[PDB]
Amino acid sequence: PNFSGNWKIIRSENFEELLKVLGVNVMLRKIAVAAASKPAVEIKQEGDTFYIKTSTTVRTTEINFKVGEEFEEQTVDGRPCKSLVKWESENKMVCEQKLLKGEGPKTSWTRELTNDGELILTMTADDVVCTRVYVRE
Ligand SMILES: CC1(C)CCC(C)(C)c2nc(C#Cc3ccc(C(=O)O)cc3)cnc21
Repeated sequence: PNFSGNWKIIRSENFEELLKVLGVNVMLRKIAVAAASKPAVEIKQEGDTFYIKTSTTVRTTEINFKVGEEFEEQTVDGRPCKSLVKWESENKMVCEQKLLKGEGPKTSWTRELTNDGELILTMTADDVVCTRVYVRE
């Protein structure tokens, strides 16, 4: 089961609502929402080892992880966090995050590969769930 590829977005819901729960300044939220409408997502997968680059004109993130092993990244609001990804099923990985400092809403994410050429990202903050769907470019 192979997440590798260059992905572009087709659907998004609750991205703005997610940033709102995390308390992102309303002006920065409006910029992020604009940027997030047109991302380029590059995934390189070798077994359980992943590289994910999410590029927009405003902000680019790169994460490196191995399913089952602790790593560090940022929350979607830009706060350093400790992360752990596990397989929920053959096609779906789930990630729990803990802030390195401070408190804030409980955040997590999932990535799922469908049988019809889609990649589904969810990102959660307390009980706001953002769902983003991508297809290969
Ligand atoms: C205004 C500024 C610089 C700073 C505030 C935050 C919220 C950190 C920010 N976030 C984004 C984004 C995004 C994004 C795109 C795509 C995806 C995806 O996975 O498709 C996720 C997040 C942009 N700009 C900002």
